[PDB]
Amino acid sequence: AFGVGDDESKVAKLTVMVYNGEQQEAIKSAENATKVEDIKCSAGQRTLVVMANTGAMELVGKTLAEVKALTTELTAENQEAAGLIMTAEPKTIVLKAGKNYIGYSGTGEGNHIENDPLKIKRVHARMAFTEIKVQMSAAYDNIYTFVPEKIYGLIAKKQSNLFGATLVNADANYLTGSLTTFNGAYTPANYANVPWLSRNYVAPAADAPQGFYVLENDYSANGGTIHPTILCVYGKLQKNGADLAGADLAAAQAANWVDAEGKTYYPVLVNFNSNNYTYDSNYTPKNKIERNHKYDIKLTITGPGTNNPENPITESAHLNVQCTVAEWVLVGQNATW
Amino acid sequence: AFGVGDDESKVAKLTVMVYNGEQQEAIKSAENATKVEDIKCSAGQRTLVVMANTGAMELVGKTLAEVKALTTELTAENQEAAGLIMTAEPKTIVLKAGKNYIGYSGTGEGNHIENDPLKIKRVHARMAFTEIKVQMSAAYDNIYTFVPEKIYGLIAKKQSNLFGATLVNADANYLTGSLTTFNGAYTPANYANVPWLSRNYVAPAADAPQGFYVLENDYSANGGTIHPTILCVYGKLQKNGADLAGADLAAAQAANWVDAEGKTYYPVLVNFNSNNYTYDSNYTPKNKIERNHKYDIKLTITGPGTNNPENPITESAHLNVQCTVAEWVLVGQNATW
Amino acid sequence: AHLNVQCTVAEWVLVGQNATW
Amino acid sequence: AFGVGDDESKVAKLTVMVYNGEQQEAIKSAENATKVEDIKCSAGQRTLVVMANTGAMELVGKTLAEVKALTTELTAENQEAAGLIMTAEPKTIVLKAGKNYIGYSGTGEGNHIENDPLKIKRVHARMAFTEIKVQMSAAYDNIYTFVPEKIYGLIAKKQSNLFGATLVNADANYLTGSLTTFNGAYTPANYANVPWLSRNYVAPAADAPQGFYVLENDYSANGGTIHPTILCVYGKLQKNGADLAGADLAAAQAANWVDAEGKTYYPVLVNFNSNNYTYDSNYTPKNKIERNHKYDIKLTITGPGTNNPENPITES
Repeated sequence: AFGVGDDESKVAKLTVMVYNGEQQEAIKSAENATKVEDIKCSAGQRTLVVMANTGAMELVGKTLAEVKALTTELTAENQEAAGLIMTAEPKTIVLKAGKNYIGYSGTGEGNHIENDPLKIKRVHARMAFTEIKVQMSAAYDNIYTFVPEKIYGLIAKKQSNLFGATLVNADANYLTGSLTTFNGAYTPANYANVPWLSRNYVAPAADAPQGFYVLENDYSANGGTIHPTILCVYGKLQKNGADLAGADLAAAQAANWVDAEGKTYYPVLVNFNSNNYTYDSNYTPKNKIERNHKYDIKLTITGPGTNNPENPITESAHLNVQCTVAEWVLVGQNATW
Repeated sequence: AFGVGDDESKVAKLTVMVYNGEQQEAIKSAENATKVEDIKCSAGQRTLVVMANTGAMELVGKTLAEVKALTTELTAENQEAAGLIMTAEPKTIVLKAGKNYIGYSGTGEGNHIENDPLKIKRVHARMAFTEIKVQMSAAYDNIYTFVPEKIYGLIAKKQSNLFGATLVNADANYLTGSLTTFNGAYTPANYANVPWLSRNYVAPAADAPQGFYVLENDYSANGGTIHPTILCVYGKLQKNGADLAGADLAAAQAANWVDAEGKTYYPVLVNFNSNNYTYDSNYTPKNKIERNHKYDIKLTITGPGTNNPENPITESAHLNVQCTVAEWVLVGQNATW
Repeated sequence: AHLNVQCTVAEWVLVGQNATW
Repeated sequence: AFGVGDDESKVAKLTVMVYNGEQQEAIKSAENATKVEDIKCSAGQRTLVVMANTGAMELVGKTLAEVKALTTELTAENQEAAGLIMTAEPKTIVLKAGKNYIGYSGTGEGNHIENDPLKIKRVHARMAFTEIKVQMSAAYDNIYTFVPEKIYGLIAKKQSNLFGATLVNADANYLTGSLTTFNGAYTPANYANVPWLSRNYVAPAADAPQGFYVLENDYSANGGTIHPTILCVYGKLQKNGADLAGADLAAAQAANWVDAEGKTYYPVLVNFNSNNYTYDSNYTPKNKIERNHKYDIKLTITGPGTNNPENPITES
């Protein structure tokens, strides 16, 4: 149940809280709907927060700053598209005496504060493949062939904030569906082999695309190390129809392609702005990942893969040649008999 | 004797007197019965007045002009239903010379003058609690708990008239059984502490209530300032079982909830026509307090109270929120490797 | 001329007030 | 088309490939031109190789250690200037991510690899006659008279390498444009006849020469036995105007001039440093056939010739 569009937008527990300034005054949560009916409170200047799909969390009696600094982390139950926490910003509305309501402009008595319906954005981020097609270059045609096995994502962050402009917090506790043993320049600090982020390869396309849900991350720096949330493919690499064994594992390992079993990796740094990547619809790429974005990618397989998929990517270029023919050398050997 | 049915309607002295125009003619008082025997007087056009349960107060010598402007002030002895001043209206009767009386038509000889027995209102007005049940809301359930100590009422007036159409005059000498230091909007000038209106908390039910006897006051003017008579409950407020201290005691007082010790107020001000109160038997609320009325009130405790009970009250308000979900921001990325 | 007056007493009116906070 | 300068130097196929150590990274070939314009690869440390006129030769997939040991042979196509392999040594360039070009430097954007256009050497060599004028000595004036018939060459080598410095390898499969009947001090063991190294004699001059393309072969040892490359003419030897027969031919066999048919040879050694030869433009001669050289020879007949052209020569 990864991605249908219906389950991506489905509230299950809407919760509205009204404060009078740093103190909990009114709170009443409704379930499996989107209309709230009886939030009784005082009048005057109040602050209005609204959350959805929060699950079983302590929310009674908590103050303003504690609900503004709540943290969630992704579970096993997020990859089946459930428990997607949503959020609007605080907006400090004002209230009249009799009966106030917001949105659905011009229905009954009382008074309307805001005419348009209130918007709530998500907090997750979907990344997925769409196309996986192979096209070997001139230097490997009908020699090396690829078959895919696993599709696991690599450097997914653990936890993030829930309210504000950006969503970052200094808790580097990233999660990984790989061995977490090899270590490139995209350095593993303190990982965890977690059996969620690992799916078997079944039919990637434009309908039901295989992928994962990750939280907000930032790697838009210029110097120092970064931790890009890459997404990779993994599987066996065959040589002219047969499996790689015997007298070619040692030949391949010096070129840094294939692991000791016969497998190889294929990483894609989603939203990274390198020379291998292009973008459609006039999108200048920013070097982070932000909430409410459908990062779907189409890659092309040219040549074999690589070991150590957290190594830095190699950028492409082009060449062209022009040469001249040399001159002869004369001697002129005159002989006599 | 705070009201049994007999200790509050029992005449201790029924003074009755006559007038032939601007000067007295006769007076004779009888005790512990509703009758008088041997008034003697002339015949012709007269004017009859009758007061009851006056007690120690001079009433001889004065004229018709001075008796229509007598003022009484409530004393400390009026809390055991002793000293309830009961009076009537002048009724300009004529008088035949032989023998005539007023009351009990169909008993003796002579001629009756008024057929029904003459009726007498009082001037006081009782206000009392009946049910102080507590039901915390959802936002403070199993967090705050309330226990009452004191019951005192605050802005009762001091003196009034005794005859005429209305009974309220122009005077400001108010009384209060509280700490009376703080100022608010409903705060008149020159009123000080009096230690009569203060009691313990003794199990208030539909039988044997707790309250006071207060006089008349008008606060029906729309603009400007007003001074209504309020009644309050004052008590401790324990946060999660133990005594209130710690980080909350400097946090609750910013919300204007609890005073500088750990105690909370609960005011309710009689006959106001606000959003906060309901009534019954289809009784419209006037904005005053009149004679011969009993005010039994029934509050519930929802949440904490506020300090400074002479502030204007905050009208309640309901709410309805409808929220919609924003859509994805679809980015596209094609990749080469 | 003489006089006898025999008065009665009048009961209150009940005004109930259901309040909330 | 033996020597025009147009057909002698014309790239009928270019082929450019580039490695990253022991594996193939990129490969592309243009045709009938000298420009491959769209090489796509990665960046980093690479090694560049470029070949010309390889023909139908398998170059995809093969590693660097196998490319650096390729061989070739001379063909019948090689004697009319068609199928001349042309290569250069690897030169380990380093690439940049933007755009890199080699040749026509200083004209476009990006950066330059190197300034000059790249040079490609041929692998073959040429040996050819240019002037076969005949002036007999005093002891044969108006007695013997020579006329030529054939032009073939003798001890060309079959195979070689394609990369290195001295691209001669240890093998022995030599070719010959004549008989295997005489066995002098020059004839090697494995030996063969190949009937394309032989034209028929026509009018050599300052232009329109006659000769053969050839590969490279080392015979510079002092002691032991060598195998030098010999070119020759081969023709009748008349006596006093008529054809030679009678009881003089059996008197001519004892001096080993003329064989049983009536003909004689004229062997000449290319680049030999003997007393009988001479040179010009102050050139010391080396005892090997090296790459990309043009050996024009003009000889003067003085006296008759000899049998056994694979015998050692007798200096003056």
